[PDB]
Amino acid sequence: MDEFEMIKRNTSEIISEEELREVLKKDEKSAHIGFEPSGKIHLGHYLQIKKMIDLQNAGFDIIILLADLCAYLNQKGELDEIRKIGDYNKKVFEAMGLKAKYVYGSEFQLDKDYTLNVYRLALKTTLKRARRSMELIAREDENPKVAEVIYPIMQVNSAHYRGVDVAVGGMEQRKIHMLARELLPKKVVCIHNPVLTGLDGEGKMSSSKGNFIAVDDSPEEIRAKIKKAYCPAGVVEGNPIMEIAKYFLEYPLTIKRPEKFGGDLTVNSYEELESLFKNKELHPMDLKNAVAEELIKILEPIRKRLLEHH
Amino acid sequence: MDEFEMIKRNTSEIISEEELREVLKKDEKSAHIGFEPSGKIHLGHYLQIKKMIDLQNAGFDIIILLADLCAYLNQKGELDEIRKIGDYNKKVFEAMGLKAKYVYGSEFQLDKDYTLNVYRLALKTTLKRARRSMELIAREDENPKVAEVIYPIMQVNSAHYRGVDVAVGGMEQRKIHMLARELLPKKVVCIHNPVLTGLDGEGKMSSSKGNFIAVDDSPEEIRAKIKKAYCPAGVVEGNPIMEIAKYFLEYPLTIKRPEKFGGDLTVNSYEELESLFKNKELHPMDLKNAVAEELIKILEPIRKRLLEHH
Ligand code: NA
Ligand code: NA
Repeated sequence: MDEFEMIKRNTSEIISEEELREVLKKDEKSAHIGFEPSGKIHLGHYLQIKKMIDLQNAGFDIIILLADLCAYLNQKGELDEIRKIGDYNKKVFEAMGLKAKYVYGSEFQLDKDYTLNVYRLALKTTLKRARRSMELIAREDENPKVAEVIYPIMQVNSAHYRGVDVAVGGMEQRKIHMLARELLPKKVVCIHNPVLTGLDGEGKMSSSKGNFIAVDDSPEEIRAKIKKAYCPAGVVEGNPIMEIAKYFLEYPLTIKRPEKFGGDLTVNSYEELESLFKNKELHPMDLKNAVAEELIKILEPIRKRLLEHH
Repeated sequence: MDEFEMIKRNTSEIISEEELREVLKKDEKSAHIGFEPSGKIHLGHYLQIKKMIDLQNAGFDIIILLADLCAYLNQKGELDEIRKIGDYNKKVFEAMGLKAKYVYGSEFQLDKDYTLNVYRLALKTTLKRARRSMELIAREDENPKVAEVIYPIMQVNSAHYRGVDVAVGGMEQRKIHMLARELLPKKVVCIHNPVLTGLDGEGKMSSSKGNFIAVDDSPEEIRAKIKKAYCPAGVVEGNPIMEIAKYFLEYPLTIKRPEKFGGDLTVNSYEELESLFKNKELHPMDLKNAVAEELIKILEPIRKRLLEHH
């Protein structure tokens, strides 16, 4: 498997593929991603950190941006409280076995040089484009603040200031990244990860929506979450359980079933799993049971590293 | 005449009068006003500098903000070009006989402390309120930039940062100042000057509209400007010539007329002038002639100080 294909695997898009080609040649190449500090670290975070680990294994230096100032602008509270949580997030990522450097946005986002460029970019950025870029990101507010249109230009300027080759983020970030590619002199290669569906299937997974599995959820908690989860027979799209199977499980996957229901099933790939499920040849209870047990195993080392802190 | 009434004279409003009362008590009191550097300095500028001179005579320390960064945000060009013009504006104000300290916005508007508060204020400032505050200020643009909503919070933060007691500006600034009074812990007393009508009477006077008399216009230029100016018999409102008489001329004013047209008229106050003109008892040609000659005299020392530079 290519380093390219290893990097491309399970991404929603690379902007652009030929551009990524060029970067892979280099000895020195860097990639960063920003995270607003979150009270719980969930599968969504995990998916992205897994992609950063991919990049690290292809020889990228990795920078995690602990986005205290962006979180501040996106109404997550006071900065000092925001930074404390960022520190906790850092520990979780390390328990994920990521080898990276961690930087707080505010370490550089208030330098005079950075600020001056925020204002330069603000002259090039229409209010309509700025608001369009925040539709999937901004905290819901009946009375949108000026902060909301400041956010995207912070994210763009940061890509510029730190001189990174590759920016990684969820699909919700794509309009900001297209703005960055258009407004900056050096085009940053953008890799976008899919946004996981929440457990009830009604929206995207989100640490503010209570529709996630956190990486340190107890095994009984994990089982109950999955048991309740949206998962219609034959329905793959918008199905969070199938998403967990696609994004986190390793194959071949043995699905344990009673003999009376067809006995143990061994699936060699996710594509084969998808066809079984679509054919209504694998029942949601059996899929749920396996995903839950295998996910528990996957997240075990992470929970244990966090638990040993006491 | 009160110091209060001397300060109040020819202002559109004081926010608020009782607040200004309190400030006048102090030994140390400061007032500032910001100017976007302008290629020509006109009667509009002059009116405001005259009001600053009023404040200076009531014992205020005066600060002129050479607003290079605001001008930068309001699409007036590159900063280095903006600052050069600011320097020229400074010289014109000194030739007006103003005794003040002059500061460039950018001397302090990129400090880390200032910037951080711009972001704090941006969290309190709705996009709708911010755009409403810029309706009379923003350079026309079919595609409004994020810079436009950054401007009002710069102006608000500057009032905060420099700790000024009194902010002065034209009426067009009033929504920004109300925002400042609501968002800041210390309420700044705001004094608003009327906005002069352009010479053709079709809009407000403005150095980008070519409807002004500049303080250093030649006497023949001044006469031709006035001769062409909008000035209907009996019509006071929106009449720039009457505005010049109200705001710049001293009384008693002798209006010279041929004997065949009623001979020389001596008016003791602007209110008396207004009633003469409304009654169609003073013809626009005679009013124009006098305003032009007296304005020429008024602006003479200013033109001469600038001319001696060569
Ligand atoms: Na090498
Ligand atoms: Na004293």
